[PDB]
Amino acid sequence: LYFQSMAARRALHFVFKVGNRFQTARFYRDVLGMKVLRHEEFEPYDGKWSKTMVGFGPEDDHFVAELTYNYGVGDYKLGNDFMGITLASSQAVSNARKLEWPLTEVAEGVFETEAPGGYKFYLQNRSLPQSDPVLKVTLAVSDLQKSLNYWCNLLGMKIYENDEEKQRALLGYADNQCKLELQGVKGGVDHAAAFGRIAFSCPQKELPDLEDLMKRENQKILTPLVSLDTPGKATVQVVILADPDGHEICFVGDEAFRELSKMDPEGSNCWIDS
Repeated sequence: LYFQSMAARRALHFVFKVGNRFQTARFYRDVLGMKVLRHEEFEPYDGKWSKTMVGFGPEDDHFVAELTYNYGVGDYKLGNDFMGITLASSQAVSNARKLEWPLTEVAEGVFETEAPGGYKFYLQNRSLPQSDPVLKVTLAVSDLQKSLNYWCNLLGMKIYENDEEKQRALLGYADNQCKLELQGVKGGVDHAAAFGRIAFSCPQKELPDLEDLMKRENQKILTPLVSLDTPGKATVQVVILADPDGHEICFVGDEAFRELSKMDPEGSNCWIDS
């Protein structure tokens, strides 16, 4: 009935598959200027793995990167599904130049770089005091109208920009949150092996409403309501969806997620090269 219309929605993070942890530490810490917020070790990949949340500040008020490492997996073929994270940091641009991390000005004051694995980061050469540098995540879509119907009419995001000519829309749950940019492409959306997942929270009571809505609307549920455990921390509940182009989406219950996502004060000891 009302899942599409509730106010309490928050963009959390994007999940990246990491093959090369040492170069990844160099990129996120020394180029971007991000820090480790929390790091956890867990005992289509079956073995040991680790999750490192990295960003510009606590997950309560920042959009962060979830870095996933599967022990024994050194490479993930990157498709054309993820088109970049855009952040405002002249310092990151300065860091790249000082470290000779390759970068290219691709639009006025916007410098394109790649994280290890090939994931695009667009660094706007400016500083925004008080606020999260992370501005948007861009994903490729095959049919923008279909994607808008799903992200706006079902998931309830609002439209900030809609450029019909360029087949590009900018969506968000609030003015102060990271935005999701949908960019129409020709040739199909290929997720290959490095595909990620974008996560949002909502009150836990609404998770079954989300599932009901997606069933009613004949949309894909990858994982029905399930509880996930993290050693020594709070158990959370998630529903995992796929959007019309197969992009993975996690909705997590916000109250438990806030307990889980407390920022660790000793995070920096957790970089692999520390």
